[PDB]
Amino acid sequence: RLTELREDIDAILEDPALEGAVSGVVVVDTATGEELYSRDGGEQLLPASNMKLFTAAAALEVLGADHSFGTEVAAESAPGRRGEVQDLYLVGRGDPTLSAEDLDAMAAEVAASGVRTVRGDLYADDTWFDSERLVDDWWPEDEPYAYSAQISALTVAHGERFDTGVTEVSVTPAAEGEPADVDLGAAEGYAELDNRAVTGAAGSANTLVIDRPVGTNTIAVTGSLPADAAPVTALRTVDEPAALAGHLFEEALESNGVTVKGDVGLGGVPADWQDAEVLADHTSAELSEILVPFMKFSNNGHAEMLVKSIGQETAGAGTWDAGLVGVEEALSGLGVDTAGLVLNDGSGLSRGNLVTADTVVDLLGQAGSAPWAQTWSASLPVAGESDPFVGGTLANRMRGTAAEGVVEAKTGTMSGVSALSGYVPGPEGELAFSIVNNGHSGPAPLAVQDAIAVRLAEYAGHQAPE
Ligand SMILES: *[B-](O)(O)[C@@H](C)NS(C)(=O)=O
Ligand SMILES: [Mg+2]
Ligand SMILES: [Mg+2]
Repeated sequence: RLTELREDIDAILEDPALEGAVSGVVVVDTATGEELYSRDGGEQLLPASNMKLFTAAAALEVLGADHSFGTEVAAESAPGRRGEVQDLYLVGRGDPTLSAEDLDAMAAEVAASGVRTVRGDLYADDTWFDSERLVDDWWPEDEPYAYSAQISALTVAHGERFDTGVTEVSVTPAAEGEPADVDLGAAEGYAELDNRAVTGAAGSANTLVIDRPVGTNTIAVTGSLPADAAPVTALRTVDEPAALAGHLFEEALESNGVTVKGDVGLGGVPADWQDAEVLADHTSAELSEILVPFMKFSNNGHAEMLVKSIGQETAGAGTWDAGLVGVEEALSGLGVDTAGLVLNDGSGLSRGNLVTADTVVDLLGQAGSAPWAQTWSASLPVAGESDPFVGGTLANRMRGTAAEGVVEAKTGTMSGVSALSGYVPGPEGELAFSIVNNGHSGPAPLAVQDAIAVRLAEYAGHQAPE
């Protein structure tokens, strides 16, 4: 034993997929502190979504398991007799889990506090973070999509997954030759529609494109949708998230019995306002439980929002420059050697990132003994588990294997980058492992990742369900 593990993993790393790829592979037995397996442990590689490990362990350190985010709506005075306020300010403070149901409940409170007429304009105050929406090196072709959604203090989160800065577009088909019905979701009335899509014949080619062209707030829909096709739904981003949350809170007040007389725009509570009257407040879930949808489904928006939030705790600045340092700081303070690291964002979306595998293993050992260990461990995706909120990105992976409901790891994935790091808690020692793969030519070496992980599940003393 022990040497067998070497041959097994050595052989797994011979696949034709590893033509001209660099692969960092580090396995350590937490209990003994034994270096089970190490190959290119110090080599510097792009982590992709394994950067979320760092951002998450750091959000814990800096923000606390119990940290919650609050939204506030302000006017310059309380409503009196006539139930009239002037300008109304929707003031967000870094809430990643902010639904339209919450804006309703805040619009409910605005009415019940006595406002009936917002005589001035309704304003969106997301000044809590900087107005820098996208990291330096993200791609303009990524912009339209949930993972490249803009970063704001005031964002509307969709679904129970809390996908920020996006509206769900719906394209139901109609009759052959007729244009299809496009439904812009929450951003109805905020975003432009450029519907050029047509309903095609029955069982015909599906070539439907839902896009938002760069630097525009226009949802340009193209292509064709069959008459028989299952109605389509897809997440697209808006320009200026808070301006949408503005528009949506607009609708809420109109609904809750409040006439709004002026325009909706971006704006920060003016400095001349002395003693503001806060008409509605809200409170998110505690971070620890926000970690779940964030880590399970690999939420980018959450990652960056948390960073910039980290930049507010330590520096008073909703800024990447501010939070990234703070992140690096916390991990250092966690017992982590930051020699190998290079941080250009929270999510791992930036190609400006670098990690080594020894560094990830380093992180994992440290975080494991942290007073926040178990909610961190929990937030991580679990192998082969049908439940999305438990499976995460490992739901359809390693099913019916020694790694099923066992391996707690996190995945990292983008063009020519693939990664798996985490815990294999076995009877023969809680294993922590990292596998980082860069610059492969053909398919994703997900098979080589699972293979390693399943074998490690077996070494730990597990066996495949039958
Ligand atoms: B992560 O889940 O690898 C994330 C960065 N992936 S991506 C490229 O935004 O889809
Ligand atoms: Mg609307
Ligand atoms: Mg088992």
